[PDB]
Amino acid sequence: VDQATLDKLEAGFKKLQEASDCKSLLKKHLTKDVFDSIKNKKTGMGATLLDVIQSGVENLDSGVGIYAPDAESYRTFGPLFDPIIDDYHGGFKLTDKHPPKQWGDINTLVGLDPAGQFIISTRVRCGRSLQGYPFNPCLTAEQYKEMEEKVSSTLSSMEDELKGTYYPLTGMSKATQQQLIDDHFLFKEGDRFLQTANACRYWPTGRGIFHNDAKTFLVWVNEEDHLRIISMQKGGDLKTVYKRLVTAVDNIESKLPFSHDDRFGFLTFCPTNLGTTMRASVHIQLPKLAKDRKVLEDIASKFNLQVRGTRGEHTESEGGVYDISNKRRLGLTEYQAVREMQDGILEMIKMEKAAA
Ligand SMILES: Nc1ncnc2c1ncn2[C@@H]1O[C@H](COP(=O)(O)OP(=O)(O)O)[C@@H](O)[C@H]1O
Ligand SMILES: NC(=[NH2+])NCCC[C@H](N)C(=O)O
Ligand SMILES: [Mg+2]
Repeated sequence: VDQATLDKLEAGFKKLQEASDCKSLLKKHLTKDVFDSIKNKKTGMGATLLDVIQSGVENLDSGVGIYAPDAESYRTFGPLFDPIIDDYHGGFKLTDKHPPKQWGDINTLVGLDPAGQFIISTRVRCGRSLQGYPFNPCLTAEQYKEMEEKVSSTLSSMEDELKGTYYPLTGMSKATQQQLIDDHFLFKEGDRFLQTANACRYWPTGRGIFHNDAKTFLVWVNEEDHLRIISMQKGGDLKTVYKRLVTAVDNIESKLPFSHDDRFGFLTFCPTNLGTTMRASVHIQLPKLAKDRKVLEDIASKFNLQVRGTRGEHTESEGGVYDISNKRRLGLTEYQAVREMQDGILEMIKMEKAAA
Protein backbone atom coordinates (compact mmCIF):
# COMPACT_ATOMS: atom_id res chain seq x y z
CA VAL A 1 0.00 0.00 0.00
CA ASP A 2 1.46 3.38 -1.11
CA GLN A 3 1.87 6.32 1.33
CA ALA A 4 -0.86 8.37 -0.31
CA THR A 5 -3.41 5.74 0.60
CA LEU A 6 -1.93 5.31 4.10
CA ASP A 7 -2.25 9.05 4.72
CA LYS A 8 -5.90 8.95 3.64
CA LEU A 9 -6.48 5.96 5.92
CA GLU A 10 -4.89 7.72 8.90
CA ALA A 11 -6.98 10.81 8.18
CA GLY A 12 -10.09 8.63 7.92
CA PHE A 13 -9.43 6.87 11.21
CA LYS A 14 -9.06 10.20 13.04
CA LYS A 15 -12.38 11.42 11.59
CA LEU A 16 -14.12 8.29 12.93
CA GLN A 17 -12.57 8.74 16.39
CA GLU A 18 -13.51 12.40 16.60
CA ALA A 19 -17.03 11.99 15.23
CA SER A 20 -18.91 11.46 18.50
CA ASP A 21 -22.33 11.73 16.76
CA CYS A 22 -21.34 8.64 14.73
CA LYS A 23 -22.97 5.36 15.77
CA SER A 24 -21.92 2.97 12.98
CA LEU A 25 -20.58 -0.59 13.45
CA LEU A 26 -17.48 0.70 11.67
CA LYS A 27 -16.76 3.22 14.41
CA LYS A 28 -17.53 0.63 17.09
CA HIS A 29 -15.27 -2.10 15.77
CA LEU A 30 -12.38 -0.31 14.01
CA THR A 31 -10.13 0.10 17.04
CA LYS A 32 -6.55 1.30 16.77
CA ASP A 33 -5.47 -2.30 17.46
CA VAL A 34 -7.55 -3.60 14.56
CA PHE A 35 -6.61 -0.67 12.27
CA ASP A 36 -2.86 -1.02 12.78
CA SER A 37 -2.89 -4.74 12.01
CA ILE A 38 -4.75 -4.51 8.66
CA LYS A 39 -4.00 -1.01 7.31
CA ASN A 40 -1.06 -2.20 5.19
CA LYS A 41 -2.73 -5.22 3.61
CA LYS A 42 -3.85 -5.46 0.00
CA THR A 43 -5.93 -8.08 -1.80
CA GLY A 44 -5.05 -9.82 -5.07
CA MET A 45 -7.00 -7.27 -7.11
CA GLY A 46 -5.52 -4.34 -5.27
CA ALA A 47 -8.36 -3.50 -2.87
CA THR A 48 -7.07 -1.69 0.22
CA LEU A 49 -8.66 -0.85 3.59
CA LEU A 50 -9.65 2.51 2.10
CA ASP A 51 -11.86 0.77 -0.45
CA VAL A 52 -13.56 -1.05 2.40
CA ILE A 53 -14.28 1.87 4.78
CA GLN A 54 -14.55 5.03 2.67
CA SER A 55 -18.39 5.01 2.45
CA GLY A 56 -18.58 4.86 6.25
CA VAL A 57 -16.05 7.64 6.65
CA GLU A 58 -17.84 9.93 4.19
CA ASN A 59 -21.32 9.22 5.51
CA LEU A 60 -21.17 9.40 9.25
CA ASP A 61 -24.94 8.62 9.45
CA SER A 62 -24.01 5.06 8.25
CA GLY A 63 -25.33 2.18 10.34
CA VAL A 64 -22.70 -0.30 9.14
CA GLY A 65 -20.28 1.69 6.98
CA ILE A 66 -18.15 -0.94 5.20
CA TYR A 67 -18.35 -2.95 1.94
CA ALA A 68 -16.31 -5.78 0.42
CA PRO A 69 -14.66 -4.68 -2.83
CA ASP A 70 -13.88 -8.34 -3.73
CA ALA A 71 -14.43 -11.77 -2.11
CA GLU A 72 -10.90 -12.00 -0.75
CA SER A 73 -11.53 -8.85 1.31
CA TYR A 74 -13.67 -10.79 3.78
CA ARG A 75 -10.54 -12.73 4.80
CA THR A 76 -7.76 -10.18 4.18
CA PHE A 77 -9.60 -7.69 6.34
CA GLY A 78 -11.00 -10.36 8.63
CA PRO A 79 -10.15 -8.54 11.89
CA LEU A 80 -12.66 -5.80 10.88
CA PHE A 81 -15.29 -7.87 9.10
CA ASP A 82 -15.54 -10.68 11.66
CA PRO A 83 -16.63 -8.60 14.69
CA ILE A 84 -19.04 -6.51 12.58
CA ILE A 85 -20.54 -9.68 11.18
CA ASP A 86 -20.87 -11.16 14.69
CA ASP A 87 -22.51 -7.95 16.00
CA TYR A 88 -24.98 -7.37 13.16
CA HIS A 89 -26.18 -10.99 12.74
CA GLY A 90 -26.65 -11.67 16.45
CA GLY A 91 -23.77 -13.96 17.24
CA PHE A 92 -21.43 -15.52 14.74
CA LYS A 93 -18.19 -16.67 16.32
CA LEU A 94 -14.87 -17.19 14.58
CA THR A 95 -15.60 -20.92 14.81
CA ASP A 96 -19.12 -20.70 13.39
CA LYS A 97 -20.06 -21.55 9.83
CA HIS A 98 -23.24 -20.76 7.99
CA PRO A 99 -25.54 -23.78 7.66
CA PRO A 100 -26.23 -25.43 4.27
CA LYS A 101 -29.10 -24.00 2.20
CA GLN A 102 -32.49 -25.12 3.57
CA TRP A 103 -35.74 -23.60 2.25
CA GLY A 104 -37.68 -25.77 4.68
CA ASP A 105 -41.31 -26.94 4.67
CA ILE A 106 -43.24 -24.17 2.92
CA ASN A 107 -46.55 -25.58 4.06
CA THR A 108 -45.70 -24.68 7.64
CA LEU A 109 -45.78 -20.95 6.73
CA VAL A 110 -48.99 -18.97 7.21
CA GLY A 111 -50.96 -16.09 5.73
CA LEU A 112 -50.22 -13.14 7.93
CA ASP A 113 -53.34 -10.98 8.28
CA PRO A 114 -56.33 -12.69 6.60
CA ALA A 115 -58.68 -9.77 7.37
CA GLY A 116 -56.28 -7.40 5.60
CA GLN A 117 -56.35 -4.96 8.51
CA PHE A 118 -52.62 -4.25 8.85
CA ILE A 119 -50.42 -5.62 6.05
CA ILE A 120 -50.37 -3.80 2.70
CA SER A 121 -47.84 -5.95 0.83
CA THR A 122 -45.33 -8.77 1.38
CA ARG A 123 -41.92 -9.06 -0.28
CA VAL A 124 -39.10 -11.56 -0.02
CA ARG A 125 -35.71 -11.02 -1.72
CA CYS A 126 -32.35 -12.78 -1.94
CA GLY A 127 -29.02 -11.65 -3.40
CA ARG A 128 -26.52 -13.56 -5.44
CA SER A 129 -23.04 -12.91 -6.78
CA LEU A 130 -21.79 -14.50 -10.01
CA GLN A 131 -18.77 -16.80 -9.79
CA GLY A 132 -15.71 -15.30 -11.46
CA TYR A 133 -16.56 -11.60 -11.00
CA PRO A 134 -15.69 -9.13 -8.27
CA PHE A 135 -18.07 -6.77 -6.52
CA ASN A 136 -19.02 -3.28 -7.80
CA PRO A 137 -15.87 -1.27 -6.99
CA CYS A 138 -13.63 -3.60 -8.93
CA LEU A 139 -15.80 -4.10 -12.04
CA THR A 140 -14.98 -2.61 -15.48
CA ALA A 141 -17.65 -1.30 -17.86
CA GLU A 142 -17.01 -4.37 -20.05
CA GLN A 143 -17.74 -6.67 -17.16
CA TYR A 144 -21.00 -4.92 -16.25
CA LYS A 145 -22.18 -5.47 -19.85
CA GLU A 146 -20.96 -9.05 -19.97
CA MET A 147 -22.84 -9.90 -16.77
CA GLU A 148 -25.93 -8.12 -18.00
CA GLU A 149 -25.85 -10.21 -21.18
CA LYS A 150 -25.35 -13.49 -19.28
CA VAL A 151 -28.15 -12.78 -16.83
CA SER A 152 -30.69 -11.44 -19.36
CA SER A 153 -30.11 -14.45 -21.64
CA THR A 154 -30.67 -16.81 -18.70
CA LEU A 155 -33.81 -15.06 -17.56
CA SER A 156 -35.27 -15.24 -21.07
CA SER A 157 -35.67 -19.00 -20.47
CA MET A 158 -37.98 -18.56 -17.47
CA GLU A 159 -41.43 -20.01 -18.04
CA ASP A 160 -45.02 -19.94 -16.92
CA GLU A 161 -45.59 -17.69 -13.94
CA LEU A 162 -42.00 -16.51 -14.11
CA LYS A 163 -41.90 -15.67 -17.86
CA GLY A 164 -41.00 -12.04 -18.26
CA THR A 165 -39.13 -9.24 -20.02
CA TYR A 166 -35.80 -7.56 -19.34
CA TYR A 167 -35.72 -3.75 -19.36
CA PRO A 168 -32.29 -2.14 -19.36
CA LEU A 169 -32.09 1.12 -17.48
CA THR A 170 -30.28 2.72 -20.39
CA GLY A 171 -33.40 2.28 -22.57
CA MET A 172 -35.83 3.56 -19.96
CA SER A 173 -37.55 6.93 -20.08
CA LYS A 174 -37.36 9.11 -16.99
CA ALA A 175 -41.13 8.77 -16.62
CA THR A 176 -41.08 4.96 -16.69
CA GLN A 177 -38.11 4.78 -14.30
CA GLN A 178 -39.76 7.09 -11.79
CA GLN A 179 -43.08 5.22 -11.88
CA LEU A 180 -41.43 1.85 -11.23
CA ILE A 181 -39.52 3.34 -8.31
CA ASP A 182 -42.60 5.01 -6.84
CA ASP A 183 -44.51 1.73 -7.08
CA HIS A 184 -41.71 -0.06 -5.13
CA PHE A 185 -40.53 -2.28 -7.96
CA LEU A 186 -37.28 -0.71 -9.15
CA PHE A 187 -34.16 0.34 -7.17
CA LYS A 188 -33.51 4.03 -6.71
CA GLU A 189 -30.75 5.82 -8.54
CA GLY A 190 -28.03 7.89 -6.86
CA ASP A 191 -27.71 6.20 -3.42
CA ARG A 192 -25.02 8.26 -1.59
CA PHE A 193 -23.84 5.27 0.49
CA LEU A 194 -23.23 3.23 -2.67
CA GLN A 195 -21.80 6.12 -4.63
CA THR A 196 -19.12 6.79 -2.07
CA ALA A 197 -18.26 3.06 -2.02
CA ASN A 198 -17.43 3.46 -5.74
CA ALA A 199 -20.30 1.11 -6.44
CA CYS A 200 -22.11 3.14 -9.14
CA ARG A 201 -19.43 3.58 -11.69
CA TYR A 202 -20.50 3.74 -15.37
CA TRP A 203 -24.16 4.15 -14.33
CA PRO A 204 -26.51 3.09 -15.92
CA THR A 205 -24.46 0.71 -18.07
CA GLY A 206 -25.23 -2.92 -17.34
CA ARG A 207 -28.12 -2.10 -14.89
CA GLY A 208 -31.71 -3.17 -15.47
CA ILE A 209 -34.78 -4.94 -14.18
CA PHE A 210 -36.50 -8.14 -15.28
CA HIS A 211 -40.11 -8.73 -14.33
CA ASN A 212 -43.15 -10.85 -15.17
CA ASP A 213 -46.35 -9.16 -16.40
CA ALA A 214 -48.01 -9.10 -12.95
CA LYS A 215 -44.80 -7.72 -11.38
CA THR A 216 -44.90 -10.46 -8.74
CA PHE A 217 -41.47 -11.70 -9.72
CA LEU A 218 -38.59 -9.36 -10.38
CA VAL A 219 -34.89 -9.46 -10.79
CA TRP A 220 -32.55 -6.48 -10.33
CA VAL A 221 -29.35 -6.60 -12.32
CA ASN A 222 -26.13 -4.90 -11.12
CA GLU A 223 -27.42 -2.59 -8.38
CA GLU A 224 -25.90 -3.37 -4.96
CA ASP A 225 -25.34 -7.05 -5.75
CA HIS A 226 -24.95 -8.71 -9.11
CA LEU A 227 -28.47 -10.14 -8.78
CA ARG A 228 -31.34 -9.42 -6.43
CA ILE A 229 -34.20 -11.90 -6.89
CA ILE A 230 -37.56 -10.62 -5.64
CA SER A 231 -41.03 -12.05 -5.05
CA MET A 232 -43.76 -9.58 -3.90
CA GLN A 233 -47.53 -8.93 -3.97
CA LYS A 234 -50.27 -7.04 -2.17
CA GLY A 235 -51.67 -8.66 0.98
CA GLY A 236 -50.09 -11.06 3.50
CA ASP A 237 -49.82 -14.41 1.79
CA LEU A 238 -46.23 -15.12 2.77
CA LYS A 239 -46.56 -18.80 1.86
CA THR A 240 -47.29 -17.96 -1.82
CA VAL A 241 -44.66 -15.18 -1.96
CA TYR A 242 -41.99 -17.45 -0.53
CA LYS A 243 -42.89 -20.45 -2.67
CA ARG A 244 -42.51 -18.30 -5.83
CA LEU A 245 -39.08 -17.12 -4.69
CA VAL A 246 -37.87 -20.67 -3.96
CA THR A 247 -39.00 -21.86 -7.36
CA ALA A 248 -37.26 -18.95 -9.11
CA VAL A 249 -33.99 -19.23 -7.19
CA ASP A 250 -33.68 -23.02 -7.60
CA ASN A 251 -34.31 -22.57 -11.29
CA ILE A 252 -31.76 -19.78 -11.78
CA GLU A 253 -29.10 -21.59 -9.68
CA SER A 254 -29.08 -24.51 -12.05
CA LYS A 255 -28.16 -22.08 -14.88
CA LEU A 256 -25.79 -19.56 -13.27
CA PRO A 257 -22.90 -20.41 -10.93
CA PHE A 258 -23.03 -18.28 -7.77
CA SER A 259 -20.28 -17.56 -5.24
CA HIS A 260 -20.71 -19.59 -2.06
CA ASP A 261 -18.35 -19.70 0.91
CA ASP A 262 -17.94 -22.51 3.41
CA ARG A 263 -18.04 -20.10 6.33
CA PHE A 264 -20.17 -17.16 5.07
CA GLY A 265 -22.66 -18.92 2.79
CA PHE A 266 -23.65 -16.88 -0.29
CA LEU A 267 -21.30 -13.90 -0.78
CA THR A 268 -22.63 -10.39 -1.18
CA PHE A 269 -21.22 -6.87 -1.43
CA CYS A 270 -22.37 -5.72 2.09
CA PRO A 271 -21.73 -8.09 5.07
CA THR A 272 -25.31 -7.58 6.34
CA ASN A 273 -26.48 -9.58 3.33
CA LEU A 274 -24.27 -12.70 3.73
CA GLY A 275 -25.41 -16.29 4.41
CA THR A 276 -29.03 -16.66 3.34
CA THR A 277 -28.98 -13.12 1.84
CA MET A 278 -32.71 -13.15 2.71
CA ARG A 279 -34.77 -10.06 3.54
CA ALA A 280 -38.50 -10.92 4.06
CA SER A 281 -40.53 -7.77 4.66
CA VAL A 282 -44.04 -6.40 5.04
CA HIS A 283 -45.34 -2.92 4.46
CA ILE A 284 -47.51 -2.64 7.52
CA GLN A 285 -49.60 -0.05 9.37
CA LEU A 286 -49.52 -0.24 13.16
CA PRO A 287 -51.19 3.00 14.15
CA LYS A 288 -51.05 2.61 17.90
CA LEU A 289 -47.54 1.16 18.20
CA ALA A 290 -46.06 3.47 15.59
CA LYS A 291 -47.09 6.67 17.33
CA ASP A 292 -43.42 6.95 18.17
CA ARG A 293 -40.89 5.52 15.69
CA LYS A 294 -38.52 4.97 18.61
CA VAL A 295 -40.88 2.72 20.59
CA LEU A 296 -41.70 0.88 17.36
CA GLU A 297 -38.00 0.25 16.73
CA ASP A 298 -37.53 -0.90 20.32
CA ILE A 299 -40.33 -3.43 20.05
CA ALA A 300 -39.10 -4.59 16.65
CA SER A 301 -35.59 -5.22 17.92
CA LYS A 302 -36.91 -7.55 20.63
CA PHE A 303 -38.05 -9.87 17.81
CA ASN A 304 -34.86 -9.41 15.77
CA LEU A 305 -36.71 -7.22 13.26
CA GLN A 306 -35.51 -4.06 11.58
CA VAL A 307 -37.63 -1.03 10.68
CA ARG A 308 -37.23 0.95 7.39
CA GLY A 309 -39.23 3.79 5.77
CA THR A 310 -41.83 3.35 3.03
CA ARG A 311 -39.37 3.86 0.14
CA GLY A 312 -36.72 1.65 1.67
CA GLU A 313 -33.76 2.08 4.00
CA HIS A 314 -32.80 5.66 4.92
CA THR A 315 -36.31 6.94 4.11
CA GLU A 316 -39.21 8.15 6.23
CA SER A 317 -42.57 6.56 6.80
CA GLU A 318 -45.26 7.87 4.49
CA GLY A 319 -48.76 7.68 5.89
CA GLY A 320 -47.66 5.51 8.79
CA VAL A 321 -46.55 2.69 6.47
CA TYR A 322 -43.39 0.93 7.73
CA ASP A 323 -41.15 -1.69 6.21
CA ILE A 324 -40.49 -4.34 8.84
CA SER A 325 -38.25 -7.29 8.07
CA ASN A 326 -35.89 -9.87 9.55
CA LYS A 327 -32.58 -8.22 10.49
CA ARG A 328 -30.42 -11.36 10.61
CA ARG A 329 -29.33 -13.21 7.46
CA LEU A 330 -26.19 -15.20 8.41
CA GLY A 331 -26.01 -18.07 10.89
CA LEU A 332 -29.56 -19.31 10.39
CA THR A 333 -31.24 -21.13 7.47
CA GLU A 334 -33.49 -19.53 4.84
CA TYR A 335 -36.47 -21.15 6.59
CA GLN A 336 -35.39 -19.79 9.97
CA ALA A 337 -35.00 -16.28 8.50
CA VAL A 338 -38.46 -16.19 6.97
CA ARG A 339 -39.84 -17.71 10.20
CA GLU A 340 -38.20 -14.99 12.30
CA MET A 341 -40.10 -12.40 10.24
CA GLN A 342 -43.39 -14.31 10.32
CA ASP A 343 -43.29 -15.03 14.05
CA GLY A 344 -42.22 -11.48 14.91
CA ILE A 345 -44.86 -9.80 12.77
CA LEU A 346 -47.51 -12.03 14.29
CA GLU A 347 -46.41 -10.91 17.78
CA MET A 348 -46.31 -7.27 16.73
CA ILE A 349 -49.87 -7.53 15.43
CA LYS A 350 -50.93 -9.08 18.75
CA MET A 351 -49.32 -6.13 20.58
CA GLU A 352 -50.98 -3.60 18.29
CA LYS A 353 -54.32 -5.21 19.10
CA ALA A 354 -53.79 -4.85 22.86
CA ALA A 355 -52.27 -1.36 22.64
CA ALA A 356 -54.12 1.57 24.15
N1 LIG B 1 -43.09 -5.44 1.78
C1 LIG B 1 -42.85 -4.56 0.78
N2 LIG B 1 -43.80 -4.18 -0.08
C2 LIG B 1 -43.61 -3.30 -1.09
N3 LIG B 1 -42.41 -2.75 -1.30
C3 LIG B 1 -41.35 -3.05 -0.50
C4 LIG B 1 -41.50 -3.99 0.60
N4 LIG B 1 -40.31 -4.12 1.22
C5 LIG B 1 -39.42 -3.29 0.57
N5 LIG B 1 -40.07 -2.69 -0.45
C6 LIG B 1 -39.48 -1.77 -1.44
O1 LIG B 1 -38.30 -2.37 -1.93
C7 LIG B 1 -37.45 -1.32 -2.42
C8 LIG B 1 -36.03 -1.53 -1.92
O2 LIG B 1 -35.90 -1.11 -0.54
P1 LIG B 1 -34.53 -1.44 0.19
O3 LIG B 1 -34.76 -0.94 1.60
O4 LIG B 1 -33.29 -0.93 -0.59
O5 LIG B 1 -34.54 -3.05 0.20
P2 LIG B 1 -33.59 -4.18 -0.44
O6 LIG B 1 -32.96 -4.91 0.71
O7 LIG B 1 -34.44 -5.06 -1.33
O8 LIG B 1 -32.56 -3.55 -1.37
C9 LIG B 1 -38.06 -0.01 -2.00
O9 LIG B 1 -38.80 0.58 -3.09
C10 LIG B 1 -39.08 -0.42 -0.93
O10 LIG B 1 -40.19 0.44 -0.91
N1 LIG C 1 -27.99 -2.19 1.51
C1 LIG C 1 -27.25 -2.26 2.61
N2 LIG C 1 -26.10 -2.94 2.59
N3 LIG C 1 -27.64 -1.58 3.70
C2 LIG C 1 -26.89 -1.54 4.96
C3 LIG C 1 -25.72 -0.61 4.84
C4 LIG C 1 -26.08 0.73 4.21
C5 LIG C 1 -25.09 1.85 4.55
N4 LIG C 1 -23.79 1.58 3.97
C6 LIG C 1 -24.97 2.02 6.06
O1 LIG C 1 -23.89 1.82 6.63
O2 LIG C 1 -25.96 2.36 6.71
MG1 LIG D 1 -31.56 -1.79 -1.36
